[PDB]
Amino acid sequence: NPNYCFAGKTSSISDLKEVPRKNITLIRGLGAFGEVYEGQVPLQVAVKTLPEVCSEQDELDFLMEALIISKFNHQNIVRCIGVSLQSLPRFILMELMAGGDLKSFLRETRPRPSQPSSLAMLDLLHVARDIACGCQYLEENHFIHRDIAARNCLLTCPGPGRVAKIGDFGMARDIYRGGCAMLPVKWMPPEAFMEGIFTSKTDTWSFGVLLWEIFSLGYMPYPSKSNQEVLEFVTSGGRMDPPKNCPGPVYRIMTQCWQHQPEDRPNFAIILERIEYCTQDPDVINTALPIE
Ligand SMILES: C[C@@H](Oc1cc(-c2cnn(C3CCNCC3)c2)cnc1N)c1c(Cl)ccc(F)c1Cl
Repeated sequence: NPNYCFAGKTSSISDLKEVPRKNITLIRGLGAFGEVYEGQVPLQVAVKTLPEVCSEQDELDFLMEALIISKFNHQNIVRCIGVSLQSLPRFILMELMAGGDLKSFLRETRPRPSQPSSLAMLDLLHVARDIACGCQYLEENHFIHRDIAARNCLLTCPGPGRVAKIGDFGMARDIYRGGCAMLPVKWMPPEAFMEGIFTSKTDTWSFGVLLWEIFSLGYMPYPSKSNQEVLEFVTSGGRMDPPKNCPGPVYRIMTQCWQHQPEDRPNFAIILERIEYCTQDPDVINTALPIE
């Protein structure tokens, strides 16, 4: 059984909370490798499954995922309730995030003539703050996520009291121990996709892209550009334009996250400070989002 180290503390498969399989009931499904279900332990959970038809590396990958999420402890990182590894198919049990992933949420909850006031600027700033808080936790514990993106964040509920959390750590899992075409190039800084150099400032760049995703209400970054076109564009100093109706102060946080030199990019303490200032500024939060 592989070991995992986080914050200088080492854990093993023996440290995972094994929940008896008889206590777990699948309720309903919720494309990638494996399925996800809503389940009950009652305690409502999301259940990630490992296909019984998998390789040894798929097994090790699944195990490492369990170890990684079980060792985080922060309000903006999805909780792991436990695992069921002693029966097949193997399960990882997670906090049920009823709002689903952030990208889907943004696309489905866009303001529309039918839902004219579904979202406001403050909703978006709160999501940004939530994920930046999770990112700050990761930074201060020296963990590099490597794929901070809307598709990897989840919401606790659809409604106004929603909290956003980081939910998928597959890329970090892969690196901890795929192909070029699967690399999240549109979320990666130049030194990452060029030299394979990752630091805390890697996630700062990606967070800038997430911010663009949030304020675009769920558009794919770099509209109309392929991965290689983005690589060349960003390497040459190109950056995305502001999302439709994006307040200047918010776009300015994006452009600071996308500084070419990692040393010139803000850490997450500074990002949080700037997001908070935006939330205080009436001219920002009184700005109307586009209606489709
Ligand atoms: C592994 C899986 O986990 C969950 C998915 C979901 C989820 C996905 N979709 N939905 C919908 C269920 C029906 N109502 C709308 C949301 C809920 C909730 N909690 C989870 N822990 C997951 C998925 Cl599927 C996508 C992105 C993520 F970051 C994660 Cl971590």
